[PDB]
Amino acid sequence: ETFSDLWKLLPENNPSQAMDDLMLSPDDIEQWFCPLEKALDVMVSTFHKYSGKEGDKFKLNKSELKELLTRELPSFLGKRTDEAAFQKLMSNLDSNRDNEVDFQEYCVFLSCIAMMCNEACPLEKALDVMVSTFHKYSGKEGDKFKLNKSELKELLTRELPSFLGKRTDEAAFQKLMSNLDSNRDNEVDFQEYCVFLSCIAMMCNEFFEGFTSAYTNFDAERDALNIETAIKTKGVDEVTIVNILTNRSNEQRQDIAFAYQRRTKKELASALKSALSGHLETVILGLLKTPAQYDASELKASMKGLGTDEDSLIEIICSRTNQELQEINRVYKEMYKTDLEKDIISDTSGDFRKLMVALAKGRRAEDGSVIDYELIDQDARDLYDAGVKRKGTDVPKWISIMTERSVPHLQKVFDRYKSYSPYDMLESIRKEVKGDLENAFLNLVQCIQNKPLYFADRLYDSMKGKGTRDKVLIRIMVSRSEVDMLKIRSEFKRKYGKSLYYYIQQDTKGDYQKALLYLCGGDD
Ligand SMILES: [Ca+2]
Ligand SMILES: [Ca+2]
Ligand SMILES: [Ca+2]
Ligand SMILES: [Ca+2]
Ligand SMILES: [Ca+2]
Ligand SMILES: [Ca+2]
Ligand SMILES: [Ca+2]
Ligand SMILES: [Ca+2]
Ligand SMILES: [Ca+2]
Ligand SMILES: [Ca+2]
Repeated sequence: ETFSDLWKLLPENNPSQAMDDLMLSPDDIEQWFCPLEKALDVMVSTFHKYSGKEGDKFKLNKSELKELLTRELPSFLGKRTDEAAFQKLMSNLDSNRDNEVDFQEYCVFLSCIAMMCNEACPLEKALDVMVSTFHKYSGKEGDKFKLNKSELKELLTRELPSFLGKRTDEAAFQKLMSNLDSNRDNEVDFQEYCVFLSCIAMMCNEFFEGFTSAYTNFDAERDALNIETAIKTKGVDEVTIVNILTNRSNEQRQDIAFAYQRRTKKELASALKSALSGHLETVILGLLKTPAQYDASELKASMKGLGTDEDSLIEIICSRTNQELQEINRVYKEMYKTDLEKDIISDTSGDFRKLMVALAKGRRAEDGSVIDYELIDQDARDLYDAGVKRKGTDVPKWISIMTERSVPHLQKVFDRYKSYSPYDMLESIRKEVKGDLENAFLNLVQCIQNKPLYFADRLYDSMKGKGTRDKVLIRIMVSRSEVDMLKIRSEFKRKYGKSLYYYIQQDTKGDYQKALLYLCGGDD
């Protein structure tokens, strides 16, 4: 019973030392292809098991860290989860202030937990193993539970043997003993033990991180070969195609497509299109397309035809950011030899055309450091004066203020608008506009206020009725699996009482269900 003393007990966190003190040949560890070594491997792999789910593959976001704490660290229970004290713990783990926990502060956190208890399940087991290994030698010769130089040498020899080079002249061993002797007591305290384990883990990470990031046994040629045999089997092994494809990053899928094409001179996309059936074909082909390529193809689909798919166009042009939109524009010009803006102008008209065009330019101001309070208030009052206060609506003013301002500024703008208008921004949109413009504005504002909640809503909408709107469900499951899918699951389960996993289960069956569930990631 102690989560209440977990966001606080974490001191001033203060690799050079790792590879400098007792350097191990970079060629030695690169030509490099035991309970404590198993524990270190578990500690290092658990981090990447979550850091690579979304965004930066090497740092944890709040969602990823919450998932990790919940899955791998149920040892502490208390009042289940929280949101203020957990935010405090996330901010105390963030020594860099990048709003993300990287591997170094993750190691700081693990060291702090280990010092605490020094008085799934894998990682808890690794912590118990660290404590047990340290105190088996500490409580031997010399001070009780204080590593004496002799017992330190024994523990370093027959507990972590892999990291010791082939030759360990007594001079280098004593040099390492001295380097470890930070507190200058001639022995080793449990804190020095934890800092040494942190240095080893960070070395292992630098090996993993950067190059040879296939340390997760990722071989693109192996996957290409397995899926080629899965195509070339009786009735097609769709299970293996899914199990593999839908469990690699978009980049890993690019590498696998390249490997397949080099091995068979047939593009993986074409092979799986000619060898796949229906919605599973749609999921897989969307998963093969790179993000920008997928989005550009979806925009084209929504526009290419007699009419227009307002809903999908709206979703994509209102949920994509400036960088995403620039990449999408250029990929569009490549793929279809025409500008996305040109097709947007040719397929829509009026204020809806204006709003779509404006948003698609990806020229929204970037999130600034200063809060422009006077501008927040001026913009809220301008929105009120142009919409609810008057007869009619000044659509150009709304367009300007909602496409050009940043997102946090606009969130403040909306909370201020709530101070002048009795109807909030969504309600005011419903009251002042109609049709495609109204739907676009509702989407834009939902994206500006809470994008994971927005996608959780679109998913509930796709799955609540008779059957499914597989197009939308699939596009959200594909496009948000490596971005904010964890927060999407969080909001979905907050609002609708059941996990997105559960609604996927209930609405789709078969291998298509399994592909969607994999892209989901798990329950809740
Ligand atoms: Ca991440
Ligand atoms: Ca950080
Ligand atoms: Ca001792
Ligand atoms: Ca010392
Ligand atoms: Ca089959
Ligand atoms: Ca087909
Ligand atoms: Ca059209
Ligand atoms: Ca239409
Ligand atoms: Ca009006
Ligand atoms: Ca349904």
